[PDB]
Amino acid sequence: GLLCYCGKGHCKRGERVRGTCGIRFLYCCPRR
Repeated sequence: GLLCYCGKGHCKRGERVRGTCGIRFLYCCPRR
């Protein structure tokens, strides 16, 4: 989608990582 959210373990294709925001959670901002 087009909304940032904390990815578990790692973000998936389409999402851009922007740091971390939780235990084993990283900031993911998808553009699709």
